[PDB]
Amino acid sequence: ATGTGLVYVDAFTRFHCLWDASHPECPARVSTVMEMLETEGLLGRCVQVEARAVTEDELLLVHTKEYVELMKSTQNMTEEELKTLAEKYDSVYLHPGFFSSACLSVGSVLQLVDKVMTSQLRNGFSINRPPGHHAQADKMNGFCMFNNLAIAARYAQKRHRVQRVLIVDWDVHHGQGIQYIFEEDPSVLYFSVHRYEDGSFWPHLKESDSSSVGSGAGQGYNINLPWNKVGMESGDYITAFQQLLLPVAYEFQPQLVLVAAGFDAVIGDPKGGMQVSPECFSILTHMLKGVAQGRLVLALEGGFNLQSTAEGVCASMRSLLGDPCPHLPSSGAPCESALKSISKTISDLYPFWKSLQT
Ligand SMILES: CC(C)[C@H](C(=O)Nc1ccc(C(=O)NO)cc1)c1ccccc1
Ligand SMILES: [K+]
Ligand SMILES: [K+]
Ligand SMILES: [Zn+2]
Repeated sequence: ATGTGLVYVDAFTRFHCLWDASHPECPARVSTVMEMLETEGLLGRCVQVEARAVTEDELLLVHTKEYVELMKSTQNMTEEELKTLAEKYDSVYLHPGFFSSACLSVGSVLQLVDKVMTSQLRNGFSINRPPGHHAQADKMNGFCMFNNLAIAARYAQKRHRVQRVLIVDWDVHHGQGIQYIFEEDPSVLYFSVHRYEDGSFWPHLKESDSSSVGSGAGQGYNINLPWNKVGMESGDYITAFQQLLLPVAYEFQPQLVLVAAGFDAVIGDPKGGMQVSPECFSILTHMLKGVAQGRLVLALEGGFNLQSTAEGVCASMRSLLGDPCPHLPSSGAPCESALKSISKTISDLYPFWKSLQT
């Protein structure tokens, strides 16, 4: 009942980019994570949880029938057909095994949701690829086919009858797919901190700015924290969690926390441009264990430096397992640019959250 679940299957390595041997979204991402968890002795301290394939009905909580059908058909396509389809999307490749792996990727999160919601485990982490947070109702995007966490959130609500789910997205990119899916939904609060640079950084969306707060019944339930300078450090992230995310999370009172656990903000990532120490993720994970009775499930999103991502996963896992948090060399003092972004997000969200008022 107190344990930490871990899901990993070899199927997560069984797809890769057929037309770019240097593609950064590659099978080594997950095998290096598993190898470091093993050598650090963390893997043996976790409860191994089996994966499962998502069902059509589960996919349809988020995705359209037509899109599911098209994705299913990719398993029978030629390489030329896969490339022609992949090129209709932004930042996507395809592979004959992609669909099968994507179904296990979603299902791995659902397995952990089952165990955590029924108190069989305290928390858990799926070491999954493909990632999910960019995937949309009817299209692939950003190396994602299905939106793992969006499905998991609606599954927790439908199956386990959870009323409120908090999704925390600390990947360096905006999870616009999650934002879109829950745009009008007050039962799922989406928080994303991401590099933005006034739209210069991918995916270059105006909707990634803090003015996008959700709409209709969902007004106030979408919170974007855009960084407009590179080089953010641990103290910038800790400060954002302390000033903005935690006060709102406690007011929202979620019954489950899902984390889009990308590690492309870690020092050394080839694209993220940030300078967050892997150890920072021990602290960020610890800061999220205080809501939802500690019912916390992390799922791997991005992170392209094999060592940096593995270290970030290990740091998060140490906190899931209850190990005392490391001391951070860096002082938790944020930079001026981070404070500017945090204050602006608070300004945009204050009408909706009593915890964000004076
Ligand atoms: C051209 C560049 C802007 C583009 C890109 O970087 N996309 C991108 C999308 C999602 C993630 C992610 O999942 N991060 O966690 C990471 C990167 C790209 C496209 C094709 C091959 C390489 C790179
Ligand atoms: K993010
Ligand atoms: K929402
Ligand atoms: Zn990313």
